[PDB]
Amino acid sequence: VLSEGEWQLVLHVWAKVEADVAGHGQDIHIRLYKSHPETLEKHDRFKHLKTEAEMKASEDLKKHGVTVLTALGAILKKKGHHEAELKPLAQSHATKHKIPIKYLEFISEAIIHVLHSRHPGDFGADAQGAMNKALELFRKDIAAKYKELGYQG
Ligand code: HEM
Repeated sequence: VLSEGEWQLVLHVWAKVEADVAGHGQDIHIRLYKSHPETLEKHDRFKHLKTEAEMKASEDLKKHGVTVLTALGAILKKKGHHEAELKPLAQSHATKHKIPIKYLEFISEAIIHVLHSRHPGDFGADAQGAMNKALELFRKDIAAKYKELGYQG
């Protein structure tokens, strides 16, 4: 659905994410929890992290962010051909964690915010539009997998 040029813009900025996955992941989660506080309630082990410095120093949160972004990067590198990578994520997020698609919108907003904050010269309007399209495709396809598992979130 994305053009090849759009995928190239997505993967160009993703290579910059991969220079510091941990740091990008922490900034994305800090942004997510600040912008949309309801999302932190899904994480029991992160609730005692009350300040930004605590969140940055938390190995548990840091490792979680790398897990999250690694999964997302592997999906993005498939350029839409991602059923195999996407199914297990849908399974856990639909049936165990119970993450509504709206929360996937919230973290998508945080990803775009952090990428622009860190890489404005590599993340202008066309690259933002390409990343938005890629994350829209991800959210569309994961919502279809949610429903196949019986989850309407
Ligand atoms: C880009 C979107 C996301 C990706 C790629 C992603 C990926 C992952 C991965 C790979 C795991 C570990 C294996 C698993 O349990 O599935 C995970 C765990 C988890 N995710 Fe997500 N996730 C995303 C968004 C979210 C959002 C928005 C929330 C909640 C607001 C969330 C909540 C959780 C929870 C609660 C766990 C279990 C963490 C633990 O106990 O250590 N995820 N996620």
